[PDB]
Amino acid sequence: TLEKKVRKGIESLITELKLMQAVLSKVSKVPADQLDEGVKIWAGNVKELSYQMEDIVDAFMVRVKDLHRISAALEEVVLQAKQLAELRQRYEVDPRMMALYTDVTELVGIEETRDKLINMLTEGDDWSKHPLKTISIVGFGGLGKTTLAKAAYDKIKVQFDCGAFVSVSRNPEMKKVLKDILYGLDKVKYENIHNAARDEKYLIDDIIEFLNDKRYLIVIDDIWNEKAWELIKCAFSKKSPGSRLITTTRNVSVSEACCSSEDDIYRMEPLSNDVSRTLFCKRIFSQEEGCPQELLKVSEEILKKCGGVPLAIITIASLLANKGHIKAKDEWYALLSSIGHGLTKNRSLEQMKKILLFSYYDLPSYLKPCLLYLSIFPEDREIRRARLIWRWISEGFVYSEKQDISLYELGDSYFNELVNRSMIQPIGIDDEGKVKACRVHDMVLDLICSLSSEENFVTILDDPRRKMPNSESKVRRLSIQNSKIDVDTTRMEHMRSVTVFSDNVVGKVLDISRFKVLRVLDLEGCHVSDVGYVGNLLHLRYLGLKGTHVKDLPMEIGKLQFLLTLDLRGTKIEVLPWSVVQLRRLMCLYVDYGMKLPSGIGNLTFLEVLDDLGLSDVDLDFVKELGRLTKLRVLRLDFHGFDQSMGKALEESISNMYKLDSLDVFVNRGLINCLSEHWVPPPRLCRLAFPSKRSWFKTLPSWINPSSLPLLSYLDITLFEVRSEDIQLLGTLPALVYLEIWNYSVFEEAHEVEAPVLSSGAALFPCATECRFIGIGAVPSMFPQGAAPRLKRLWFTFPAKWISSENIGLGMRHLPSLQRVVVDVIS
Amino acid sequence: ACRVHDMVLDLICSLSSEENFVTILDDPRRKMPNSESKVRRLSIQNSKIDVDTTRMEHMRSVTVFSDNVVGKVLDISRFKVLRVL
Ligand SMILES: Nc1ncnc2c1ncn2[C@@H]1O[C@H](COP(=O)(O)OP(=O)(O)OP(=O)(O)O)[C@@H](O)[C@H]1O
Repeated sequence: TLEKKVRKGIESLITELKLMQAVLSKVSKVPADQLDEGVKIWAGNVKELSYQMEDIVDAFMVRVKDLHRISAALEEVVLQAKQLAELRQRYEVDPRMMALYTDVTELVGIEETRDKLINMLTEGDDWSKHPLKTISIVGFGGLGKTTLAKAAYDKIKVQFDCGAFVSVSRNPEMKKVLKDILYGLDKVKYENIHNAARDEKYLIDDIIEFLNDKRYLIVIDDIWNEKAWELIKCAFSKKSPGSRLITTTRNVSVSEACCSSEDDIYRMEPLSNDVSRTLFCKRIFSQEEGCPQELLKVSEEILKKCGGVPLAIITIASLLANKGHIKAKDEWYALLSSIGHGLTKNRSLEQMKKILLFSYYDLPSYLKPCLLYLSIFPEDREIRRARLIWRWISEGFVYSEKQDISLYELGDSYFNELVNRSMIQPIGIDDEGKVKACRVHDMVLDLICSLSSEENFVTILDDPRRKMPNSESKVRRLSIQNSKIDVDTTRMEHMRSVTVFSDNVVGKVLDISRFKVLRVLDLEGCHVSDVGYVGNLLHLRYLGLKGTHVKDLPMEIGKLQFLLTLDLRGTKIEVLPWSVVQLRRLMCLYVDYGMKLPSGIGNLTFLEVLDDLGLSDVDLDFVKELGRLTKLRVLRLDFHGFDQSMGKALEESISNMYKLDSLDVFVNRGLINCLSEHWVPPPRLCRLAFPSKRSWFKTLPSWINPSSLPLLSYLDITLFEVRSEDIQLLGTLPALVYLEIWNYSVFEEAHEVEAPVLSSGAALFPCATECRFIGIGAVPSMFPQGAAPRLKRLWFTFPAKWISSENIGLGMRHLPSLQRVVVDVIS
Repeated sequence: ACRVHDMVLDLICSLSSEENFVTILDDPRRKMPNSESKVRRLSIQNSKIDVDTTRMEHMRSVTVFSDNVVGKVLDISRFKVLRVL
């Protein structure tokens, strides 16, 4: 009766939201320069309305007395929708092109990189019969990728018969690009080629016929969306030895679409600190950098933030010298402090923010929110990608309608797409075999931070800014920072997410239970233990509590039916409440082994990754429950006290799952009496690690064969003895990028390290970048250099008794960078 | 009789399943629409477990392909409107 109308209004509401997101995605494509300002006001309002409507829908869906308030909110939200509708109806050249015409004798540091590039493509010009090859140059924003190409072009030009410098935009017109290529080749025969409009085809044929029996060196720069370039490639398809191509792009994933070989892809790096200092002083100062002596420290600090981008340095140098160091120690501090909050809103600096925002506008949808989510975290720190992915999934930015996806691999794809688009620097490798953490450039950071503050996406509280937007009623995301002063909490009822960064101001001054709705709650790095009110929260999806001094967890947490993640690492809790099996949806569960897991985990069927499961004092039904839930991807094992046929039971129980890709078992000073040689492994595995070293295997497992688990790229294996046939058996494994084997008997007993011999096969190492051998003598002369084309490091034991022997006749340079190696020699 | 190319077939299958023209129950798929309310045409196939018939009241047509699961799990008589059977 009463509920029927609200149920039949919810679908109308969701359809309305779909149209609203459609139009919002449409308007956000064009840059805010060709967009009339009235439409911008309207779009902002429609965004706020979308927030309100989606909050209503989520409230209803989680809740189902509340029907009365929900219905009232429904009709009034319909009221604002209509009112805004009639209120709206009532009223109705490339910045980086000029940089190309810059003086040659102003570039600093071009010659070394330019000479390296010329000899890495012109090395075959001597005996100019090598087939044509292409060189891609990859970078982000402005790192002279275009300038360097022109510097190389202007030097080696007299030794080719043709040549053209042609550019491609974000959305090229293919006819224009090909006409430009034609016009540059000969300006006399094809003088008015831009007037003639034949088709995409006949002019490609014109190029092909014109490029008969010549060496050209055509350079094509700023290629986005490789689908564009695969049309140009058909212009260069006839064999033409002695001719080459140069390609530049800000998208690394389109470079392997070129030249088909990693050796030709030219990653290029920022300037060094010395060269950056020289360029910075050359623009501002007259002739000597030692004259001021008092803003030198400010100079190096401000130079550190740019890092090595000739762009940021050039813009800062211009802005900081209006007329000979207009002022010192005050405006330089102003520019140091203005990074992060407001430096972008300035003068003659906009000419470089367009060049940066090209990338951001190039993104598809569903990636703009993910990129903007970076504005939450502080300036200079590493962000763990797992935290990003889980926060994204809980926020709602990751979804699809394909049902063959787990929703986490999708987030990883989004992260990788952001990485390859040259917007995040990935560093480190975590235990999952993927990127550990990530960081963003400062000017990209403050740029997107201002862009987010332009709408109500994110609210940031800093001492340098000390500004709080005029409308406190409508705030969704809040990120508290070192500011522990303005902690107002009055008028945030619909509060989307909240986080605290290394601040004791949490708890004592700020209250959380006031927030009726709250999607995520991130609090890692605090030292507060009063969390018992989470039962009152109902829509909470993320609960991060890593290293938070929380003593105990409230029992009534089982009501939190909608939940996704639960991080409890680094805490002092030791027991989990029993009402955790009542909870239904989870995908990750970060629990240290010191904690005790109550029985009933078989209820949690949706689990996708479980970390550091401590198996101590467990009975068999609980052991076999683990194979019931067939959705885990990553699992971690450590134990000390059930080494029985219980081990065999769970050893065959793990095979019941088929979604695994990484595993590891931890046990100290013990043989692995769990794995039997007769057991099929999961069809998918990637890591299969074994962190403990005081444990061992009697023999190498037989089930590790090239037949099964052929996708391995990680071993971390240890065993008691060693046989010269195990290495040959292991080499036939397809990828095995990473290897690590330990000889327990050698480093525990008086065992003379023998020399295993590679009998069968020829190379056995198509790509094994890292190979580590402990307690095993691996001379570099297991095979000639054509065995492991990719091998950067090698570790082995070398007895001193083989120094006078003839079997260690090494000294040759193998194919990869096999020149920095130290061996622990034993007398 | 007539025969259809295989990839044209599944191409048509996706092109028709993007809207609610027809609905297919297959073991390799085990994929169902979240809008269990709006289903018009049913094509039951080798799948004989996911034979749900809760909320399909606007059923234009049904078909069964050499499956003994017909009837014993699914009821036809409840479909108030039916074009073809
Ligand atoms: N090594 C350098 N020394 C001095 N100035 C430089 C150097 N490299 C680039 N610049 C200046 O910085 C800007 C670099 O332009 P760049 O060639 O980076 O564009 P790009 O690499 O194609 O990047 P984008 O993706 O922005 O087009 C230009 O103003 C250029 O003159």
